[PDB]
Amino acid sequence: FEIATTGRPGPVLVDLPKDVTASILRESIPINTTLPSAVSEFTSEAIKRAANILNKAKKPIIYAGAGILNNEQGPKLLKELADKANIPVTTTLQGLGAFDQRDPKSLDMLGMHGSAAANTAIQNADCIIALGARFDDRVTGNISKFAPEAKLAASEGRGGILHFEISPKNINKVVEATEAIEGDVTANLQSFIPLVDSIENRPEWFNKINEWKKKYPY
Amino acid sequence: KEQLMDDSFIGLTGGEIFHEMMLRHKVDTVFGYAGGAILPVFDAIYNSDKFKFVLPRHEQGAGHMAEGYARASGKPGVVLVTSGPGATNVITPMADALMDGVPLVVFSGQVPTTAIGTDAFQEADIVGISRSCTKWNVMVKNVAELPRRINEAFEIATTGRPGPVLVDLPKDVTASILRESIPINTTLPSAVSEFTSEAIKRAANILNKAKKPIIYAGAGILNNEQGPKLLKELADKANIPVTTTLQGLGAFDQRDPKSLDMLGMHGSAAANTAIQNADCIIALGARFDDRVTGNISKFAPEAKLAASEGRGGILHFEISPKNINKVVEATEAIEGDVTANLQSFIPLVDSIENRPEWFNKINEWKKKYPYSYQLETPGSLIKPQTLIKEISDQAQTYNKEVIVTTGVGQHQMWAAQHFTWTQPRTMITSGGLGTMGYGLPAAIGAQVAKPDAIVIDIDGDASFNMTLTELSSAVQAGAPIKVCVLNNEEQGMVTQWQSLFYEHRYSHTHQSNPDFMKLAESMNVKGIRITNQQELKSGVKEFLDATEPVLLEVIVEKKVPVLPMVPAGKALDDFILWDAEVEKQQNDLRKERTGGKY
Amino acid sequence: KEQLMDDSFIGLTGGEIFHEMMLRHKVDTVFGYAGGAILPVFDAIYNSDKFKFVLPRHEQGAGHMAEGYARASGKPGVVLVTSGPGATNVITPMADALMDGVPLVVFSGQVPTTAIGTDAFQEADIVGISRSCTKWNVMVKNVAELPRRINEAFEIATTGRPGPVLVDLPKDVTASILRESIPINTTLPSAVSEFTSEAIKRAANILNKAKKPIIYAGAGILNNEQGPKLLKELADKANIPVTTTLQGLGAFDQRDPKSLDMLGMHGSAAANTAIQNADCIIALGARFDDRVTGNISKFAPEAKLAASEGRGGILHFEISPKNINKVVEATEAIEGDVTANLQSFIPLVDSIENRPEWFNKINEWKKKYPYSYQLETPGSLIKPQTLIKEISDQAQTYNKEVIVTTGVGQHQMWAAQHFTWTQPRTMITSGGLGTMGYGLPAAIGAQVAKPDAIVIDIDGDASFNMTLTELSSAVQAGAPIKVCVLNNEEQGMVTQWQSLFYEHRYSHTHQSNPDFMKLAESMNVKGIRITNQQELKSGVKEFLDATEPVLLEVIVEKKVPVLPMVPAGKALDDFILWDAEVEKQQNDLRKERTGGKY
Ligand SMILES: Cc1cc2nc3c(=O)[nH]c(=O)nc-3n(C[C@H](O)[C@H](O)[C@H](O)COP(=O)(O)OP(=O)(O)OC[C@H]3O[C@@H](n4cnc5c(N)ncnc54)[C@H](O)[C@@H]3O)c2cc1C
Ligand SMILES: Cc1cc2nc3c(=O)[nH]c(=O)nc-3n(C[C@H](O)[C@H](O)[C@H](O)COP(=O)(O)OP(=O)(O)OC[C@H]3O[C@@H](n4cnc5c(N)ncnc54)[C@H](O)[C@@H]3O)c2cc1C
Ligand SMILES: Cc1cc2nc3c(=O)[nH]c(=O)nc-3n(C[C@H](O)[C@H](O)[C@H](O)COP(=O)(O)OP(=O)(O)OC[C@H]3O[C@@H](n4cnc5c(N)ncnc54)[C@H](O)[C@@H]3O)c2cc1C
Ligand SMILES: Cc1ncc(Cn2c(C)c(CCOP(=O)(O)OP(=O)(O)O)sc2=O)c(N)n1
Ligand SMILES: Cc1ncc(Cn2c(C)c(CCOP(=O)(O)OP(=O)(O)O)sc2=O)c(N)n1
Ligand SMILES: COC(=O)c1ccccc1S(=O)(=O)NC(=O)Nc1nc(C)cc(C)n1
Ligand SMILES: COC(=O)c1ccccc1S(=O)(=O)NC(=O)Nc1nc(C)cc(C)n1
Ligand SMILES: [K+]
Ligand SMILES: [K+]
Ligand SMILES: [Mg+2]
Ligand SMILES: [Mg+2]
Repeated sequence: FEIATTGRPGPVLVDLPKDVTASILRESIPINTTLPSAVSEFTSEAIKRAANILNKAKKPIIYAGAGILNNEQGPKLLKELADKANIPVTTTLQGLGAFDQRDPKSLDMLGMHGSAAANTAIQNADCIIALGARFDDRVTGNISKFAPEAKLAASEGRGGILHFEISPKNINKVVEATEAIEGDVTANLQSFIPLVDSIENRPEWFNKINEWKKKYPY
Repeated sequence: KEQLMDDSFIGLTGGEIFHEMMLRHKVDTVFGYAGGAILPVFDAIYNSDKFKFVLPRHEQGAGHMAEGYARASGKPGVVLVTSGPGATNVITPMADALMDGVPLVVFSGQVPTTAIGTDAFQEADIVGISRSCTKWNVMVKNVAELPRRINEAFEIATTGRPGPVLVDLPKDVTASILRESIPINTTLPSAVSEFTSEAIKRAANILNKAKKPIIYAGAGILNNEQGPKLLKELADKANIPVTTTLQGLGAFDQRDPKSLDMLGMHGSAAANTAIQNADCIIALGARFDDRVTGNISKFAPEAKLAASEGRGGILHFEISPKNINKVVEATEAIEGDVTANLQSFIPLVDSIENRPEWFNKINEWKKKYPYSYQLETPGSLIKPQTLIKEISDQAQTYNKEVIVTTGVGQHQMWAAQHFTWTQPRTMITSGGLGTMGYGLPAAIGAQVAKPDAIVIDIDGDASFNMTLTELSSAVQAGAPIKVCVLNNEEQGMVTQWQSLFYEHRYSHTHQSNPDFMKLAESMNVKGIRITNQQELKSGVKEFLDATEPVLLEVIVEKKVPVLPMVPAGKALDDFILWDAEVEKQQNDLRKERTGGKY
Repeated sequence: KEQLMDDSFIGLTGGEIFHEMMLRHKVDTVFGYAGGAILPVFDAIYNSDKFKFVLPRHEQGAGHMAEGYARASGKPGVVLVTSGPGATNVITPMADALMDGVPLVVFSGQVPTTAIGTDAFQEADIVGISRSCTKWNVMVKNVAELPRRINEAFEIATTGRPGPVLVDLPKDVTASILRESIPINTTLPSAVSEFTSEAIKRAANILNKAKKPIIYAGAGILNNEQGPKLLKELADKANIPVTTTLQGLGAFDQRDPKSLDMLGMHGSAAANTAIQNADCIIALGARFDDRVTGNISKFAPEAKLAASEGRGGILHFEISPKNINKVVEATEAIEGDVTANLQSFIPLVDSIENRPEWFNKINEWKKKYPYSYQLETPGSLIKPQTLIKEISDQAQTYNKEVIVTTGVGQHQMWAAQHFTWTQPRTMITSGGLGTMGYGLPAAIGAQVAKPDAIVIDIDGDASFNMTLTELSSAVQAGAPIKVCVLNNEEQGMVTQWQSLFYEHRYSHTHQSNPDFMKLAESMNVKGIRITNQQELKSGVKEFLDATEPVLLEVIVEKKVPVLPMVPAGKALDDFILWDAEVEKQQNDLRKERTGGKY
């Protein structure tokens, strides 16, 4: 139960021999086995650096996935970040419902069969905030051609990819993260958001986004 | 909740937690070798006065030392090595320990978790590689679970059939500091079933019918201090002859009239004859290895007949279910620790005063089947059999325990045959895997375990060559081991098979030897060389009288077969025996075929 | 049908078929050690005049010898060992060969098929154990498929990225006789894609835009005879500076003005600076190992910027898809043999006469970043850096090829730094796994491959201790290797890290050494000891002038760090440089902390 529900959740199997389940316990066992069950300095610095990067961004976008759903406060904090820094939000297939699609900031689903508005936005963003999503090949398109503007921004020290991910295996697996924030995305968002500058308007960026949404309906 | 959680380790590094857990597991000796990945652990144990650290020259040395330590002491042997080549170098000792049931706990450094799976610097997939030669292994993924994994390692290594385990320690884990409380049960080290009780009663009834019983005792009886005592009690009560495996040597006092000595391929023909004719075989902590059974379909004909007629059979006292009914069908299987089960078994066994006919046969067999061989002749080299006898006789006269380790080959078999074995855990030899090079490091480990014992490594020249660098390790560790190299200038065991099966075609079985006396001198070890018969006695005395590490080289006769021998595919009582005339004819044939070269 | 089947092997044993297939694969050397399970093969190769057999003292020796042979010759190194411990003893060399891309074909004896899975005598699950450290392995299950498996082994070992393979040979298979015809294709050994062609054209266009190109060349360029030639042709045509990995040393003539020497953790600060500032990186047969890249996220900032701006980036010529985009994203990946692809690449590359600004910077960097160190002072010990220079200078004056092998540690890095590398396959060192003990057996293997070469093993004292028994093997094989032991009486590389990161707490990093001169004498090897500055020149000359196996011991300064150094986690251009005053302060601090002990 512990392994199944911690880190990235997943399946576990327990094999039960018939003679074991039929047998009777004849001895005492450690009482800790009869019962079910701070942020690192390194991650804290990563978060501060990530905040500074976002505070420079002129064309940010949130790329949110299933990971944000693994905490009850997930969607709430996603919305709080998007509202505070004025950021458009796109989600994966598995992230659908994490963000209210009736919100003007919603770019709908991205990917192979996602909105062309969302796909255009992520290809032109200078800062990508990846929240509990693993850059699957249904989402990225041609990997070498993925997120050109964010990669340029990273190289020029004015943006890049900020990856909030709980599983080390999925950090820098597909694309290089400019800053990797390891751990539960929701918990790390609580530390992240107060370091993020509040922003009232992004006239040019949201002008483009509204234009794209207009020309790319389903 | 506060009662069940422990915060006493908070603030410590993984390395420091390792150190503390060694203490709690009563580890008094660690064998190891440093390296980059394991540095946080080595920093933690820096100048520790809580255990002795033993440094080899090679990690294989550390492994075999820890094995020797484990078998001499009955404690787990602890190994501490670095990542990559440090870890892969312990693979042979791990496989060795698995085959011989040796409790080995190997701690291997590993590259940081962030670098695993990238083909990193000095990264080996040691968990993958060591999977087939460990009871269990694991990679610690965070410092909070490190005490638990250490507990599990020691528990698994020392319970059931003892064996090796490996714990992989990522550098960033051992360097990291515990910031959270952990379950207090993880900070601390650690009735007979109705079914087994009935098996024991049935087994007793079977033995009480037997007219020709025999005890077949192995290494398992040595895994309890009362083992040999209860073995003797059973043998005395029911009046039963006792034979042992190579690994069981010392479990039974061979000076006892009931002793049938060692059985098997190179065991006593008396023992082999007895087991083939017994109507009840009591297997005590032995696994019916193929060196022991001979042709399996032809093994124990009388016991199988007795079983079918409900008047005997095979009674197998075995702790590991995997080895029950693996090779031969047990008439009754008694699962669990053999010593504990013997306590329940013996009071159900009828006391017996005499077995006139059975022991008449056994005494006749012992009389006609001694370990005969061709004695020295005027001008001849020392016979290796005679050398072993000399060492055995002289060693017994000291008021100290005598522990023997060996290499692998003819010298090993001759050591088994011609020593008189009387005490438990005094034969420390590689039997299952049969690793050449085992002798010297095992001796060092045994000597560290038993500082007051005389420790003798009966070694072959080829075997000794494999790991001779560890001589410097003995000196640095202050272990006054006694190495005797039987120098026949050949890989004798292989040449024996080449003589017998390949018409004296000795294919690459003669390695060149260094000057062993100059070698010993270079290693700061005392050197003794015995070259002729007239130096044997005084040379061996100087060897045993030495109070420092000492290397004895003895020039012995070449191309001499180990006999008796049960060739592969033959029944256990279908043996080759020593014959003076046959040996001479063999010498002539070998001389002609090799043009006088051998 | 008769045309497609072959009956010419009918009547032969598996062993004899093995012998024939070695011939057909042009095997001229086998490294191995006998044992029970592999006897049918050894009987078959008995007194063969078709190849040279080399007998070590330990199977690890055989493995590392075969590696040294393979890297000197460009042929696969063939190993022949027995079951159990014979096979498990080759695990470290196999893992070593995998990490360094060495074509190793290991043949291991195995217990009869009838005994497999019974925990038989000397049975190891070597197929299971060696799975993670071989490209491929297999157990031959009948003699009819033996030629096929041998073909597959050699093919897999030598194609793609070269690496080790293991073939398990059950005793009853090799002893059995082929009674049936087999497909004649199994009795015999063995265009660029549209996609790659376009990649090459795109890569050429990218390079033709570059203002600050650099070539990053590795071991892959050595796997084709024309490799170094085409590397030079590219560098000359487009006027490009060249840096190499440790394993690429010798691929480019370091006397060339375009040479930036070695890059990486202990590479030239000039090379490290250049790659961090280059706008186009041409990776030729190199895998971006973590010893080379430094902090990966901070690696090659200018090339990544150039890529994003469409005016440069990383051009990766790599044969193994697994190593493409594994560590860093390639701007263009050119899959296949680098040498073959260079033939298509170069004619598309614009010829360039001058790069004034770029080469001005490079010359400035080379000037300010030599391999500086603290020179000898009156009465001081010989500096290890000076020793390497002396050997390099004197060795170059003979009219023979000079091949260098090393152990692992500081001596290895100093060898890399201070030799002048000019010829392909002259640096034979354990880089990926980093196996101590590699130096001596590798030298023997290289010497057998190249009988007319001067072969020098630059070894550490701790490393040499691991496998020093193989000195007798060199003598028996008639291999006049030259071993130089840099005796600093310490595990120097580890003490460097303990000095730097663990406040001079030297935890078990000082093994006791034997008397190396008496050792050499015991091994029937010439011995030379250099103890002071005044003996350096004449001692090294005697060392190189020797026409027999020779061991040179040199007493060198202790507690001297290898510099430059890029510490773990730091950017490649964030280096520690040698400074005379800092070294003195370090000496004072070390002296105080250790109470004058070190
Ligand atoms: C026919 C078809 C077409 C498809 N096309 C598309 C498409 O066009 N667009 C699209 O989006 N998908 C598409 N997919 C689905 C796609 O294959 C993936 O399943 C999906 O994109 C994955 O979304 P995800 O990364 O959000 O969820 P996941 O695959 O579950 O990844 C979640 C990531 O967040 C991490 N994480 C989990 N919990 C936490 C936590 N508490 N804190 C931090 N991190 C955490 C996980 O480790 C993981 O790395 C398609 C599927 C099919 C069958
Ligand atoms: C060249 C050579 C020749 C050899 N020839 C011979 C020979 O002629 N004769 C010979 O005897 N050996 C010979 N061997 C050794 C042989 O291969 C085996 O190693 C040996 O026979 C095994 O003895 P064993 O069964 O007593 O010990 P093990 O192999 O350790 O088996 C012990 C058994 O007892 C069980 N056990 C362990 N602990 C307990 C416990 N507490 N309670 C109950 N059961 C327990 C174990 O699970 C195991 O099943 C030779 C070896 C070599 C290298
Ligand atoms: C103590 C120590 C310190 C070290 N520090 C350094 C250092 O400072 N600098 C340094 O360079 N090394 C250092 N190393 C060595 C380092 O760990 C690696 O072994 C080395 O850098 C690898 O070099 P390589 O990539 O050229 O060779 P390899 O590891 O063999 O990689 C060769 C690459 O080329 C590919 N390839 C092979 N054949 C072909 C072909 N025909 N065509 C195309 N591609 C091919 C291979 O698939 C592989 O991807 C150190 C080692 C030790 C023990
Ligand atoms: C590491 C290893 N390699 C090979 C073998 C096979 N082998 C070999 C080569 C033996 C010959 C032993 O030679 P020795 O000199 O050490 O002893 P004897 O001459 O007394 O037989 S015994 C034996 O089983 C082995 N057991 N272990
Ligand atoms: C078999 C093995 N064990 C441990 C290590 C770890 N290790 C150790 C213990 C080194 C010290 C080398 O000592 P040396 O005397 O051979 O060379 P230097 O003193 O010149 O460094 S270097 C190194 O990487 C290793 N590389 N290989
Ligand atoms: C063992 O390597 C790794 O574990 C390792 C492997 C890959 C990445 C990072 C590391 S590390 O940074 O965590 N440790 C070292 O690099 N140790 C080390 N390296 C050298 C060259 C010499 C010595 C004494 N130690
Ligand atoms: C290696 O063992 C097996 O392969 C082996 C293993 C299990 C069963 C049968 C065999 S075997 O019959 O086919 N070969 C041998 O028994 N060889 C052998 N044994 C000794 C004791 C000494 C020497 C030199 N060779
Ligand atoms: K005896
Ligand atoms: K150089
Ligand atoms: Mg011998
Ligand atoms: Mg040294």
